[PDB]
Amino acid sequence: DTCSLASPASVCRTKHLHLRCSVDFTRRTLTGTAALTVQSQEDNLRSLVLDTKDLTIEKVVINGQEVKYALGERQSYKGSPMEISLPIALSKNQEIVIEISFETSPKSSALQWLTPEQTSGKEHPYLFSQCQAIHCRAILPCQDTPSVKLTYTAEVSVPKELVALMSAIRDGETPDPEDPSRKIYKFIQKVPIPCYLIALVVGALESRQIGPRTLVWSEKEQVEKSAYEFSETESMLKIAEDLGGPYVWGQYDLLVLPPSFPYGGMENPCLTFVTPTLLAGDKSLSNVIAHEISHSWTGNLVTNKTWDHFWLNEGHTVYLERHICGRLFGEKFRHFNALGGWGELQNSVKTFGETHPFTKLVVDLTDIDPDVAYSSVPYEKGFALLFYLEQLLGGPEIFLGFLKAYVEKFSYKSITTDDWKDFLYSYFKDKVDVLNQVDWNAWLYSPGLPPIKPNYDMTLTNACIALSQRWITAKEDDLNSFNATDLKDLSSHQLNEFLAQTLQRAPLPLGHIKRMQEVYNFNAINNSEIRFRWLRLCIQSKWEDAIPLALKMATEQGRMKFTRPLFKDLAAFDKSHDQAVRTYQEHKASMHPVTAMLVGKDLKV
Ligand SMILES: O[C@@H](c1ccncc1)c1ccc(OCCN2CCCC2)cc1
Ligand SMILES: [Yb+3]
Ligand SMILES: [Zn+2]
Repeated sequence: DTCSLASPASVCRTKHLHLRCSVDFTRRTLTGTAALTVQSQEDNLRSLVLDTKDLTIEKVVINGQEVKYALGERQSYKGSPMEISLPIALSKNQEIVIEISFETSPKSSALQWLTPEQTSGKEHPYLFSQCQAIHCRAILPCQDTPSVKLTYTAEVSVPKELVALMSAIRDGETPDPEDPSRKIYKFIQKVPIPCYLIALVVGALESRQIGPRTLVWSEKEQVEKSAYEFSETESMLKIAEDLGGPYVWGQYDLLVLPPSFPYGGMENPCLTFVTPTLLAGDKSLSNVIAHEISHSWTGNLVTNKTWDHFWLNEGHTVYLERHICGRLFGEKFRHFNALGGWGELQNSVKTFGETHPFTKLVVDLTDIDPDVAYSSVPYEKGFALLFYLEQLLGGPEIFLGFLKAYVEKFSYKSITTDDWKDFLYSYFKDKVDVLNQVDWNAWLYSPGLPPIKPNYDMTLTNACIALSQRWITAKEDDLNSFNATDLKDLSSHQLNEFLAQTLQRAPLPLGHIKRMQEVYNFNAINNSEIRFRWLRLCIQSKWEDAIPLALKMATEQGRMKFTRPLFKDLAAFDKSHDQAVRTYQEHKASMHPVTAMLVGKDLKV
């Protein structure tokens, strides 16, 4: 694992973590002990190395004594390696507990600390983590590689008026014996997980039950809205369980974060984190819930061995997500979404450039920060491979037979693309002549669009294309012919696909865009997906009225899918360039650390 400085799994394995920590909002630090139960995989083992990043190590204790350790030079985004000298050589399979006293930095890339004013309630601060891909090392010392899976337990001391939650089953709460102004919250995760799945939130959280195994959590002011938006959650889990086999994690809770959470969702086990930008009022963005739910099998049970194999997580998850959505809403909607994602894949390839290395399915992340490499490619190129294979190998019933057999086979494991491919050939041994027609080298290792486009039903897409082609080919004397009734029979999804289609040909003339606002009033739409693509189209077609609206969206929430391109677009428009740069600088300190970093790079600031 070229993203990790720890001793590899072939040397030693973390089996368990017991975390005892206290969250200090005054110093913005988390402080305490990580006791790692580590098993040797080698004879005569006398040292091992752990990932850290911006941690302050106080001491390391094994068998009740302090032992020697050293921190190496920082290696950029990877952090500094921590070599621990064991007091007695270990034989193969011997296990020991190593206790590390540490403290985090305020600038931990895994954490965002928010003041009272950056929250809903305006009285309490809030903390949330995000470990994927390699940020767990910025919280505690660990072997920070998805190739190692451990169970864990934790005890978290917090201001007594706040709530701690983790990616684990809640195991109780009591006053802190060391400090009566504090509560300790307790947690257990009995299913082995890669460390990137470790998660913590502390804040003034409330919950409402929305299904037999699902509570939503958020601040008070978001709970009622959230409960309604995600009400299809149980029914999606049932479908996910029919497709993937038993849900093994006990609880499936949802946390809805403050608006700076950088992602649509993060499949932390027992507690999926989501963006508030999902709250569209009508459940239209629930594909993201189905995506997070699918990860309970693809990602969380079968895990990528290293980040070069991320597509394994994402493509199988999009593949299952799209199935859940097609069960709920029909096979033509499955194809509709499948086809739009091919649209998103053309976008990403066009941006990076068709020969760019980040456009490969399997990437080499050796000296690359995974946060810089992250995009739609592993999701959409991964999904396009599986949809192609589905159509090659006999259809969805046949291919879902394989996905379920693949999950069973590799549950509680971390695997490579070769692992996936050997199993695909084993499973379809009677269809190997067909599998040998796939150009594996191109599909897996080459840049750009896949060598083959799957067959997609167009039924629901057609109206979207038709309307978009009318706008694009319209001349000034055609603009009168447009009318609100054009949108009459389009769902929010089709309206969003109309804008995505139109956006692919942007800029349009400014008079067209103005007319579009005149007849359709897209400014009134608060659906974050739609509003996003509409502001993009407006800025790219050089409408100045749209600058304040685009600046406002870019900074009122922080989902990088929306914030990054809105800032990029505003920077590339000469009228808003200076203001874009200025607005970033003014917001930078209060932004998510990873978000700040990428937007900063994006703007060349
Ligand atoms: O493995 C990297 C990659 C591989 C292949 N192509 C591109 C990138 C990668 C980069 C960033 C990640 O960060 C994860 C942040 N997320 C949390 C929820 C959604 C994504 C996770 C993985
Ligand atoms: Yb004309
Ligand atoms: Zn995902």
